[PDB]
Amino acid sequence: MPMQMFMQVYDEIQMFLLEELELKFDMDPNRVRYLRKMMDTTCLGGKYNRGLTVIDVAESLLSLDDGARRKRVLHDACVCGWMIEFLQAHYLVEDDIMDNSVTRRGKPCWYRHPDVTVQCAINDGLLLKSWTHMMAMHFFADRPFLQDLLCRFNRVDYTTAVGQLYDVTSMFDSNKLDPDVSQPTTTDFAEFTLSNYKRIVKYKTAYYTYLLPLVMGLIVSEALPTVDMGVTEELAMLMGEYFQVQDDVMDCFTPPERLGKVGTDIQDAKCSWLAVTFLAKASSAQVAEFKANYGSGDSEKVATVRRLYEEADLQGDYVAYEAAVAEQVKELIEKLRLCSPGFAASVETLWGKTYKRQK
Amino acid sequence: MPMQMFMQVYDEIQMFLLEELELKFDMDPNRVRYLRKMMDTTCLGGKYNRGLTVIDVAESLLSLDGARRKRVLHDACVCGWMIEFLQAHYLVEDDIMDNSVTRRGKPCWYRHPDVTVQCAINDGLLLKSWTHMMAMHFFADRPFLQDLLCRFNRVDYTTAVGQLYDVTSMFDSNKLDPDVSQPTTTDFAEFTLSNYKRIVKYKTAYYTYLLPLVMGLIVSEALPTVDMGVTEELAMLMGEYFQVQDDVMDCFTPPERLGKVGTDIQDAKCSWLAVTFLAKASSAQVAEFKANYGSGDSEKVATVRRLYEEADLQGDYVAYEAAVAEQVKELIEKLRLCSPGFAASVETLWGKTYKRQK
Ligand SMILES: Cc1cccnc1NC(P(=O)(O)O)P(=O)(O)O
Ligand SMILES: Cc1cccnc1NC(P(=O)(O)O)P(=O)(O)O
Ligand SMILES: [Mg+2]
Ligand SMILES: [Mg+2]
Ligand SMILES: [Mg+2]
Ligand SMILES: [Mg+2]
Ligand SMILES: [Mg+2]
Ligand SMILES: [Mg+2]
Repeated sequence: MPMQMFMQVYDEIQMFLLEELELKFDMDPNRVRYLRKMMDTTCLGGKYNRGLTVIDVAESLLSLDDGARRKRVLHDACVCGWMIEFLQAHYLVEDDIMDNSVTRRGKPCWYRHPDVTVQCAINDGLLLKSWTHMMAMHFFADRPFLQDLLCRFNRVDYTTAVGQLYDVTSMFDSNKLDPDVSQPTTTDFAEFTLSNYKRIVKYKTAYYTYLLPLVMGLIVSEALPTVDMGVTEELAMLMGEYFQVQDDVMDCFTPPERLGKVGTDIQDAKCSWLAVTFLAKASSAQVAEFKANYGSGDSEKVATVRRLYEEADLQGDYVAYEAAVAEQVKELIEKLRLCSPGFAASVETLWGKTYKRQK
Repeated sequence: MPMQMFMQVYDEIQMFLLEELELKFDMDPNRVRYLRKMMDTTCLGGKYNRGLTVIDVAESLLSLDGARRKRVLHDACVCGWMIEFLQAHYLVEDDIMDNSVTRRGKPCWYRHPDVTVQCAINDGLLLKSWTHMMAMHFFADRPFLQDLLCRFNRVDYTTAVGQLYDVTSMFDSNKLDPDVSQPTTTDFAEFTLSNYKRIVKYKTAYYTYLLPLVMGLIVSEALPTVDMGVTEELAMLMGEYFQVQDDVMDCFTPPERLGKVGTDIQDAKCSWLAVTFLAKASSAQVAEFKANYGSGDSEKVATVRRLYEEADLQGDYVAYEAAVAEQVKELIEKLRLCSPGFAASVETLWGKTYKRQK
């Protein structure tokens, strides 16, 4: 039922967008066709956890009529959800190019589609981000919360890009970070710290994936200040670290057929939670071997790293992390429940879609 | 001296942005230092035609204390930097997309020795995000904020649509199908003046010409005072002409006054020369062109160039420039009538544009 409406508003947004191109940007049928397929492939097919969370938070918070408010709040909530989903899609397009990924949810990455050029794809991602602004101005022009909704959505958008910078520079010794001088992979790996990993992940995932759907849902239902923000943020940061940690773990141990891609972070020499947790507990013998084998397509060198990760019980460390998170999450949600029982419950519902996710 | 304050506010903008990163986004001196270089390299060293035009429009309009002047002109330099940062964002992405080698005589951002393409794509995105950040900082209490950012974004969006037109313009559009490959078009039935006009209008004209005038107007609190249909006609014609000039220079300006060796031939770009050549050419000429366009072999590239040379494209260009100058003159008068002050600032903008050497 949340799914049924979400999906109608998708059609609504697409129609306004594609038509506005036809009417005011002199676009031809062919490019409109190009763009409708780009939009569908890039924005549809996922679980819509971010987008659906807005609707769910908005519904929860209604309690504070023909049902005319209800109809308007829930429709705004779907628009907002699509804003966050189109933001994800923009990033996905750019991130797959940047991470030189091959597939995503069983389909070739967008820039790997037979008829999509690498150059057109960069600009396709840019289109996605702009559509967020376009749809928002179309639906919300006469909303009092406009300026505040967009101010936060743009801060979150920026935080995610800062996060991407962290991620994409966490393999070179930062003291040697310099545009005007060539530089290779950190052969010492001394920056692969839990501390630095938590920073990468807070900024690249947690803000847009966990804080923004909560905050947007609150805004459209006009309940932003009914909620302890500090505790809400603690939650989002914590749920968002765990999610990313899950992404990292699944990237190594989850079979392609369930992951939607032949996972590569090892290959990519990525600063993952597995890398860093391994490096901190690991012996000198283990560490040298790992250094000898991380960041290489060779099937046996990446399977060495996998044996090492197993040897060192990273799977059990994960069970231990997940358990700490769950209790930290339980305690925070109850502090929320005191004054925000409707909201705590929608966060619960978000935690449910996250904790031990199959994805 | 408009340049002097323009650079002062750049520092202010910079200082707020980098300090917000260390204070609120847990950044370290190394990445901050990387981001200061990136911001400098990509945002400075140009002519600042877009940015300075905002200031000039706002100066031309503060008659219709003597310290509202101070505030309106400070607003106007922020706006100018929003538009230059917007440019810079697109140059970062465009040079990767267009696979270019230098810009203004340095290696393009993504060719810098220790910048990856991977990181440069995201650098581009940082640029765009900064336009929003700087604006919320200086303008949050300013009542024109919603209108300013609304149009700014519309122009951003039009620039990106134009880039789509540019980048899909060497393939037959009937066959645009994400799921099937298709090589460069062998018939160029769509290198037309028509299609050229559309690329250029959206990708250049709006952010380069309209947006600087529009933002100057908004911080002057004088937008409804001008004939927008006319202002728009002007920006579109002025913008088309500029890009025509960009295309011609790409082929005929010697790398060193240009600041790069040109890419439009080898990319098989729908340039103004390509479409103006194709429209007047014999069939022999068309076949020779067809055997040589979208190629890096340097004597095919000087064949193509000699085809253009020997089809008199400079007389065609001189006649276009004259017909553009003439229509510019007319439109500036229709606008001078009710908006005397604004016309002048549009005329100064045209003066920075008409037969530009730099
Ligand atoms: C697409 C994206 C946005 C923000 C954070 N991560 C993202 N991608 C993930 P992917 O979905 O695993 O590519 P990664 O960070 O592992 O490349
Ligand atoms: C960067 C850019 C933005 C808008 C229009 N043109 C741009 N670049 C130009 P360049 O500056 O000539 O690369 P082109 O259109 O020829 O690639
Ligand atoms: Mg990534
Ligand atoms: Mg990726
Ligand atoms: Mg991953
Ligand atoms: Mg280009
Ligand atoms: Mg270029
Ligand atoms: Mg050019």
